[PDB]
Amino acid sequence: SMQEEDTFRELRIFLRNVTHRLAIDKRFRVFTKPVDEVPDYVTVIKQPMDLSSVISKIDLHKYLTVKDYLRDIDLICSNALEYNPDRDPGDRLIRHRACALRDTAYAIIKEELDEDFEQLCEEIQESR
Repeated sequence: SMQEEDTFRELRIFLRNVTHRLAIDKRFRVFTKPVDEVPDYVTVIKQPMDLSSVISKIDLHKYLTVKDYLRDIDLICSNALEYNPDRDPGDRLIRHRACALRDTAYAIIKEELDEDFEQLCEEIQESR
């Protein structure tokens, strides 16, 4: 219905704003674009994810719930932890930023998304 289309549009507006706030944070610059510089990334990481790809998926109407969105934020983080497992400072820096990206996204949603709004999104989606 029109009421349901309005609900998903509000979700997209919310998700674009959260993603923009993550993307302009200097700590998260490494997560803003997809990974020639890294020859072994394409074979190690089966499902690359980054914040520019997340924005594209919002605009393609691929997220109908905040859980769908957070699954892709979690994938950005989990990819980073798996590709950077060593004790070297370069690896530890990216792991710290990846965990901060995940923690920041969850904290923004916890503080700013009404749980009744997320519940409405789920109930529309489970009906489809």
